[PDB]
Formats: sequence, structure tokens, C-alpha cells
Amino acid sequence: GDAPGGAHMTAQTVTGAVAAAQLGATLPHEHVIFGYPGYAGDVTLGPFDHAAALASCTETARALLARGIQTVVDATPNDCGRNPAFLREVSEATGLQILCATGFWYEGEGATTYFKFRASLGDAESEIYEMMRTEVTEGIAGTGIRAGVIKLASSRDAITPYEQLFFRAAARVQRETGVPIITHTQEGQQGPQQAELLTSLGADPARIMIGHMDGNTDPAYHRETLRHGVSIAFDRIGLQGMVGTPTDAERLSVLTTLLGEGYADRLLLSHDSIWHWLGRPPAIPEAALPAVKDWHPLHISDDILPDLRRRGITEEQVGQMTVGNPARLFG
Amino acid sequence: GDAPGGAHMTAQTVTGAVAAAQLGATLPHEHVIFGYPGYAGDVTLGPFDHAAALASCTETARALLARGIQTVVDATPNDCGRNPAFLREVSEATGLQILCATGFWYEGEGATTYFKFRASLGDAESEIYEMMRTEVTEGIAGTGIRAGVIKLASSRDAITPYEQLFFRAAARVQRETGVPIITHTQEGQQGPQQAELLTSLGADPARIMIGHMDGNTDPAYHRETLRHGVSIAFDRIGLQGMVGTPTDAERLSVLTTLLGEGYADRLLLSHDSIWHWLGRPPAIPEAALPAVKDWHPLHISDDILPDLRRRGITEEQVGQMTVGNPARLFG
Ligand SMILES: [Co+2]
Ligand SMILES: [Co+2]
Ligand SMILES: [Co+2]
Ligand SMILES: [Co+2]
Repeated sequence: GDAPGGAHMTAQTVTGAVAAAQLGATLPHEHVIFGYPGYAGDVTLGPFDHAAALASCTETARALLARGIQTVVDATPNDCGRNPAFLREVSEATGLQILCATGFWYEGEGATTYFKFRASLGDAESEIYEMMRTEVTEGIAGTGIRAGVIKLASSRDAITPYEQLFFRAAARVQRETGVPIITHTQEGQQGPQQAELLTSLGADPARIMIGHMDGNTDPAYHRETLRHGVSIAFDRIGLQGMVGTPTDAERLSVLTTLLGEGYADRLLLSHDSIWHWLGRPPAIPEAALPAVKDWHPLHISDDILPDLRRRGITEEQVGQMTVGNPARLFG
Repeated sequence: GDAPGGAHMTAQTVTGAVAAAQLGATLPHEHVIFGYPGYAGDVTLGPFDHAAALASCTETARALLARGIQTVVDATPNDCGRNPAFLREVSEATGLQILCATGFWYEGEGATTYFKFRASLGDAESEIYEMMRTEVTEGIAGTGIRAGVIKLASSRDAITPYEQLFFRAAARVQRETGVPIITHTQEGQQGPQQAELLTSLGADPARIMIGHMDGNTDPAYHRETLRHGVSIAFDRIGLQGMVGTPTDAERLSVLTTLLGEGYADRLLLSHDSIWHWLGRPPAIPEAALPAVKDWHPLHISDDILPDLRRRGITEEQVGQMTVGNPARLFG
């Protein structure tokens, strides 16, 4: 139907280029490793145990491959512990394909001081544009590993001025390279605003995925976002009751409504899971356990797809969301 | 007069313990390297050139030694590019003694997400206390290099709840180890509040230095802070008109007033200079040049001490501020 249009480069994963056809079933928004900004200051008591992280992550990678998932899109922002080299180790040890991102997190929780300062002194937009373009076309930190997607993120009440610098820089790189863009929306807001802003800057709706859209349970919100021609992702499936998130039952209710309205070609599914935390491992209070019980990457494969099928969603619809959509969006 | 009282360990520099007598003239608040939170996300275009940073920093270290400065207290927070190993290279290559810090920056510009999350889930104060204590008594990041001071920092309108976690943790480590505490005050505020809070938590006023006190030009503000028995530092001398800073002429006016009022034993002098920036080097707009012209570490030695002497300050007073005070506070 609506095919990417303009410049384009084959999907770049951490181990190199992959043809769209080789992407297979894909989880479009996950984190192999992740650290909240500040975690590096807790290095003495919260060091990265490389052997342990590698063992644990390759184990999860093998479990995903067992479910037929061939690709994961790692959406970790540059300021949240992003590590392309580690991702490459995990991919070379298991065969699982992994795309990594280029971008900064939203103003509310990102490491914003640096670029705010940069912007106080000059054209921060162009500096961000140069970073993004170099990371997508040449490589990250001199490793030769390129980013396969641009990550953008906005706050709840507005796409702030700080956030807009990244959106503008991304639109420029998108027009020039065709690279896909995936986003974070905070607490179920700004989905429509992100779609309008990006398309208004000349970014291709067929290479845009508005994320955390499962954060809103009013389908009018999703239909309005979809009116822009962009794809939307219910990418925190399994995270129930944390950071304003709804329950999976509520997500599936909205999802089946949209599927029944013919939107399968614009819907994607992920967990936004963290396979290994940076800093000191999080101690989950007893009472927060059910919120995170199904928040792991085998949840959609084992619980959601079956539940969708038993509700009347077809094998074609599941294949469209999990294989066809990723192939066109990232390939 | 007022001598440290309680537990105590000899001054720990990045190359080991130094006797108070060996500290000599000291700059109590500087940064060999520094990065605003987020700089690590700009690694591709703003990588750390180790050979270049080392050459430049050793050159500055040799220039300080030429002026008779034997010690520098590096106050870089854990979340602002702190690097004890690099500091050790600089100290071993030149003989300049360098103490490093343990602590996080203030809420306004620090990398606050990590510990805010940590605190949402449990006793973040005790986790911060453990980090600080380990870094002071055992070492940082498994390097064996220990911190010789605790760095605290507060916002302009209040010592926020997030900041208070660090102040409480520091007071505990201070009572247990005797380690000195140095602080950042934002825009000339909270000096008295920091002194009251720390002493009220049982921290030793003789091991406390309230920083950026040159940020306020009303001497009543300084006298009130000093009433707590703590030392205060005019530690941004040379930075004129940036981040709310006054001119050096205004600083010297307040300083000579306090010196004439007999406060020499509680006054310290530094620049808060950055010898090498992390991330992309800052492009200083033409118009901001005079604000930073004298903001380098040879400024006090070459311009300020002579200016103090020609105004009637005695060689004894200069020696008290630059040698005697550091020796008792850090030694
Ligand atoms: Co997100
Ligand atoms: Co995420
Ligand atoms: Co400061
Ligand atoms: Co400083």
C-alpha cells in the first residue's frame, strides 16, 4: 500500500546490512541493556559484569530465536547506556539480528544538560544532525557499527524545545538517508503531535513508528495518530501499572478494535523490556511485582499472540503486525 | 583555633596518602576534566582524545607547580565525567598532588534519573552512603584510588529532597571517617542553609567548605554562613558574568571586607576551572569571551594574590587562605 519513498539504505544491524526479507519476525522496541542517566556515577557499587550480562543476554536471545523471532530493534538512547559493541557480541554469539539506535531520551529523564548547554552556545540542532547522520551512515564511536534507526522521545505535556532539536535533526537525516524513526511518547500523550511534527518537517510517514501508543486507552487517540500515515506500536505489553501504563487486558481491547477497523498494516507489538540493567540491579518491592511479572521478551510470543488468535485475529493479521510491518518499516 | 574533631584519615590523593604538611599551597576547587551530563551520548563526534588531554593537563599541572601550587582538589562529581585513573596519570607525570571527590551534582543539571529511581524503590540514602564510604575508605571503580573529599551540591531555591539524600549520606560518612566535604551553591544561595543542615546532621564544621560563596556579593550572607564555624570558598574567581556570577572586582570587595573582619582562617580561593572539556569542545561566542578570559587556573597566582597584597592584605593572610586553611581542612 503506502511504500517508503525517497532515499533508502538496507537495514543496518550491529553485524552489518540485512535484506528486508531476512528480517523475519521482529520485536521493534526492546533494550538488551539499559541504564537510567546517572547510573555511570554508581560504578563502584554497580559495575557492569560483562561475562554475566553476556551470558544472560545470549540466553534471552536464544529463547527469542526458539520462538521464531529473528530480529530485535534495540531502542536504547545514547544517554541511557547504549553499547553497540556489546550488542554485536550478543548477535554474533547467537545469530539473533539486532539493530541499534541513535538519539537522546526525552527531557523529563534524559541526560539533558549537555545539549542544552550546546544549544545555549550555538546551532545544537545541526550538531545533533551531524551525530545522527554519522552514526547512521558511517558508524558509532569509531566502531564501524551503524545505527539502523533514529530514536526520538517527547515529554507528556508537550514536545519541548529541547526535544524539538532532536525531531528537527532527525527529519533532516530521514529525508537524506531514508532511515526509520521510532519514538517514545510519555504517559499516553503527544502521539498525534509527534506524527504531525515529523511529517510537517518532510519525514516519510512510511518510515515512522510512533511508540508507547499502548499508553493511551482511548482508540480515538490512536485513530488520530494513524490518520498521518505513520505506524504505531503497542510496545510496553507486559508492563502493567508502572509509569502510568494500563493493563494488558486494556491494551488488547484497543488493539482488537483497531484490528477490526482494518489498521493491521500500521500496528506493531513489543515489550520495551530490559534484559540486563546497568547500575545496581533494581530491587522490586513485593507490591510492584505483578506490574512487572509479564514484562519480559517472551510474553508476546507466549501469551499475546495466542490471546489475539483466540479472539478472532487471523494468522494473516498476526503475520502482518510481526513480520510484514517490520520488513517494510526497517528494511 | 577550631581543629577537626572526631574520626580522621590522612589526606588521600589519587597517588596515595599525603601528610597535611606536604599539601602546600592548594587550589581547593578545580576540574582537570569535566563533562556536562549527556556528553557521553555525543561520543561519536566528541570522543576523548587521551594523548591530547594528557599533554594539555600535564602542561597546566607544570604551570601550577611553577607558581608554587603543590595540590589541586578536583571537585568533579561522579556524574560529570569524573575519572580518577586519568587524574592519577596527570599527577604521576608531573608530581602535582590531586585529591578527587565522591558525590553527585545538584538536581538542576546533574544526571538525577538514576538515584531518583533508586529512591522511588527503597533507601537511596543508604545506597549513596555506601558508595561514598566505599570510595573514601576503599577505592573508586576497583582502581584502589580513593576519594579525598565528598562533593555535595544544591539548587538555588532550596536544597531539594533529591539533594538532601546526598547531604544526609555525606554527614554519615563524615562522622564515621572525618573526610572533608566541599560544596556547590547555585547562584549565590543556600550557603547558610547548607551549613545549618550539615552541622545539624552531626558533620564537623572544621571539615566543611561551603563553595561558590563568591556568587553572592552581600557580605551579610557570608557572615551568616561563617557563623556556623564552616569555611567558605570564593572558588569561581575569574568566571565573570556567567551562570549569574559577579565580576572579580565585586568578589575582591567582599573578600577584603571579610579579611578586615578577621575571617582569614575560614576563607579559601579557587577558580572552578576546567582544564579539558569532555564532549565536543565548547565554542565560546565572541561576546562571552571577557566572562571567561580570566577563568583559568593561573589567575589567582598571577592576578589575585598581587591585587590582594597591593590592597593591604598581608603575606600572612594570603598564606593562611592558600596554605594554612587547606592543610587543616583536607589534611
Ligand atoms: Co521509552
Ligand atoms: Co524503551
Ligand atoms: Co559547582
Ligand atoms: Co566545579
